[PDB]
Amino acid sequence: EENANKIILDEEKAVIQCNERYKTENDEKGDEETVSWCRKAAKSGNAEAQYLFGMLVYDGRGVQQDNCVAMLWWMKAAEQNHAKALVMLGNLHRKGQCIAENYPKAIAYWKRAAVQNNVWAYHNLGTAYYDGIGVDKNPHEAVRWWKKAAELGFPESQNNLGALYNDGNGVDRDYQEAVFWYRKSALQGDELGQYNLGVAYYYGRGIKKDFSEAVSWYKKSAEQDYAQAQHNLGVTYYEGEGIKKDYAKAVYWWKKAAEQGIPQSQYNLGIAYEEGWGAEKNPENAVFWYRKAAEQGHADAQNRLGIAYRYGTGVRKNPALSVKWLEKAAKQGLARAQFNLGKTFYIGAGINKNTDKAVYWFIKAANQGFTEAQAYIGMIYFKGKYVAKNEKKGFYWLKKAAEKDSAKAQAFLGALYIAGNEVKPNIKEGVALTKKAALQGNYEAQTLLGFCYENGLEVKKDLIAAYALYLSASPHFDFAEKARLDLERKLSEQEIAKAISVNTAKLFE
Amino acid sequence: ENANKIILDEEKAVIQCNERYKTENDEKGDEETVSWCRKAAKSGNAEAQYLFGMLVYDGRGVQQDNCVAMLWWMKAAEQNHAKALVMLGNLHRKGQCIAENYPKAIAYWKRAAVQNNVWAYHNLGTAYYDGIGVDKNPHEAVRWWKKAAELGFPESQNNLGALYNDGNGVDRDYQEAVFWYRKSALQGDELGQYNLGVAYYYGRGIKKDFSEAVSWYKKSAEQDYAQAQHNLGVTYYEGEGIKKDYAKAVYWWKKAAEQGIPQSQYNLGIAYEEGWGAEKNPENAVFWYRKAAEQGHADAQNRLGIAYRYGTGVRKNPALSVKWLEKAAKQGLARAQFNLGKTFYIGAGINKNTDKAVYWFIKAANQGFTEAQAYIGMIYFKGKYVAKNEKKGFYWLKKAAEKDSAKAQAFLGALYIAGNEVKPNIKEGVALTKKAALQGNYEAQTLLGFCYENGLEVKKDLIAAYALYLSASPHFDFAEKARLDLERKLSEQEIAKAISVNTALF
Repeated sequence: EENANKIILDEEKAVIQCNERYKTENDEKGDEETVSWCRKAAKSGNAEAQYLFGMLVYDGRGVQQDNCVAMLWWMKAAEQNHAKALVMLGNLHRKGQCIAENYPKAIAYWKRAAVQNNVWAYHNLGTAYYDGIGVDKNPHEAVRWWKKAAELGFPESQNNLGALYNDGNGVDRDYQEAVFWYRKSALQGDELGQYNLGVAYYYGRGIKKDFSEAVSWYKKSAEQDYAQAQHNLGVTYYEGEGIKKDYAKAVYWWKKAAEQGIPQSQYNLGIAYEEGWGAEKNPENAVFWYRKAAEQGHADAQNRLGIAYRYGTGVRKNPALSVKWLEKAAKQGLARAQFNLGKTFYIGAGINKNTDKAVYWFIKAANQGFTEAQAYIGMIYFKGKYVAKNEKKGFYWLKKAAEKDSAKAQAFLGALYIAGNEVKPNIKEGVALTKKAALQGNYEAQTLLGFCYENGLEVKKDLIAAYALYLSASPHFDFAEKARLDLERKLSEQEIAKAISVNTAKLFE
Repeated sequence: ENANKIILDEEKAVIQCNERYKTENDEKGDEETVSWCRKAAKSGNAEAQYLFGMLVYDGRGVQQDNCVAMLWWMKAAEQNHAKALVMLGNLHRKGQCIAENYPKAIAYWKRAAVQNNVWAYHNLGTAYYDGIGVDKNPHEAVRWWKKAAELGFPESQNNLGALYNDGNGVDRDYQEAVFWYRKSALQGDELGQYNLGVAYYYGRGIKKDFSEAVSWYKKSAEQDYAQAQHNLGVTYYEGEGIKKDYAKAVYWWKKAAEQGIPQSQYNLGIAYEEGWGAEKNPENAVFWYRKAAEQGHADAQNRLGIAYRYGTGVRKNPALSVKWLEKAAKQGLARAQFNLGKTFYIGAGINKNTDKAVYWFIKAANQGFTEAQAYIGMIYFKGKYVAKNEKKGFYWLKKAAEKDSAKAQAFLGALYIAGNEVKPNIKEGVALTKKAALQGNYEAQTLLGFCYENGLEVKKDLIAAYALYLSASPHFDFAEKARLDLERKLSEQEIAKAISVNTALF
């Protein structure tokens, strides 16, 4: 109190203690002593200790949290031109803490710290000019400030420059400039810089495409628990891009990415369960992750969830919920959901049949090139029952679907060519289309091919081959069963014995 | 064999073909007209060869065939039949029977033009205006179209009228347009009757006269011309040249909307929403709004955007609201630029975007939209989302108040009364506070009540403080707490006296 050297020793001691105890990963008991020493050192006038003691009070570390007490000591340090304290005052005005919200004063504090070459001041001013925070938005001015912090190595400013030159939202897109700053961020261990550098290698933006290098940076970022890097690393394993294909490592990383809420990771993880790719087959686990992604707007997940309600796989069968999820994806423009919703209305299973909505959605999906939608809309146009009859449009869509090996379109085009009734006879191409559809398991085509062998249509008449084909399709097509019983009346026991034992493989060649 | 029988058979066939061609018969008399015209065409009659060729071309009483028609038009053309030459030119122009051949088409029309045929004149005019077989030349098109117009051809009179009305290829001359359009309108042509009414409605090339405009609009609309149906509806809607009749306006706008006139569809939608000329129907208004919006109508796009914001006539959807408001803001509609700016500024349903909000406010304010001038003035003054500029902020805040904006007057008066962020000017501030309080602004009525409760500038009338806070209590939370606080210190006599005083305290 009165001894001058005692005063010198006490304050110099409190400053040494505050700086040393602040750096320690301390417990709740050691944090109270840290506050005790920094209080004495802040009271003595040491600017750095006033900044540290204000930080403790702001974070509630070892002392009751108080935004206004923190501002008091940051003000005393700022009065000594403490650069970090000045940044902290700007944040309080920017966030409206203790004092009222005041963006112009936040900018003024940050600019005062920028005179001292503080990288937080540089960064926050770059953010302010990019988002229009108390200043007119000027992305080029944002780059000026962000470059100042980036050249001093601040990774957050480097990632902002990398993203800006990557999107082109404010300045011209420059992939190579983006790679420059993203690499500098990655070389310092920043997960967001490492992820974006891997994206650069993966797509070849600003650098030569290299999957092996993308895996290298994806993995360093994924091991820091960055969700989007865990997803892309899972994709490189699934596709075998830059690394050996490993469905288990894909599911390993998709699980961590799905847990953090990445919708594509959840959808991919659901496929892994439904199919058994990299995980044990499980319908409930698949629907669990499909729902997680469908609730975020993932169209493919909404469609898979809508199908799971249609047949009750992994969940209770619910035609009402199936239409709700199929429609959300169909309205998003997913062609395969537009077809499934159209087929649901066209068949009328679990809900009322509605051919107007069926034709409406079949046309939407056919126009996007969905093969099975083109087969349905081709026969609707050709029949002309629920729509005006149009043979040109019918054959247009039927041939387009048959071009992509549509088993349904092939079987019907073959039936038309073989009958030669509603169209000109084209038996040779008709039997060929019939054989192609029969190989894909279509038993209507098998019955039609058996009809050709029974009556010598293009093929040489062979009742043995006809019975064998009718027998194969008998459990699935009612005409095949009736045609098999009729042939059984006309064939001898020896012929029945050969026909039953016939391998029908040669009949489809 | 018999010479007198041959002459009498030819003359009877010629007479029959001419008389049976004028008559509009059915399938019974049609297949009998071709029999008499074939007999007269086989005899060598040039006119009957042309008529029989037309019968085969149209397929009236015989099988339709382009080549058989050309056949008899050639026999007629060898006799220099005018119309038959025009028909031979059209076949080569269109590529019927023979291959497409623009030069031969021009050559046939020019041969028919030598004999002063209006169709040859008109088609040669169209040929020079479209560049069909000849180099494009509007002046040469006017030459041919005039020759057919001097002979009374309506379609040539309309083309000249439209050219001189639009100044496309010649100097725009509204008088010259009216000159040709009148010749067309007097013959009963629906297009000439419409444009003559347009001239009377706007005073272009003729003295403005709404009663004549209605007269010609009605004659063109009765022939189902869609654009005349719209303008005739406007005259009924505005009472210009005829007694105002909203129901008669909606009547013609329905016919014009079904034909696809965007403005008719828009006006019809307003009728269904507001109830002028029809019973109110919210869903039917949105139907016609969308119909006009799809065709690029700016006001319809803005109307459909507002309807999508508040769900008025359709399911509420902020995403689609931003789409339709944006398409109208792109077209420079100042009202939609403000609505899109306010949508981005509030962030209700979509993401708040102050950058786009400021961008559209500046754009709408430069067109004189006072509401946008008020929003941008408070933005340049607050200095939160832009750099603070009080000089620019007061420039827009005054213009809004100088044109009676309740938004600006309530805030600009709040600054003058407080005297905190600006020098105290409370005398003029109370005057601005009264004006905005007149127009339902519960905020200005609240700040004016603040001057009465605390005795700020105005004579301290605490009873009037309850009367001003009363109207705003169920609407503004502060005025509700301001009317609740004054209620704790007022007696029942002063409560009953305050809830009845005429606030128009202004």
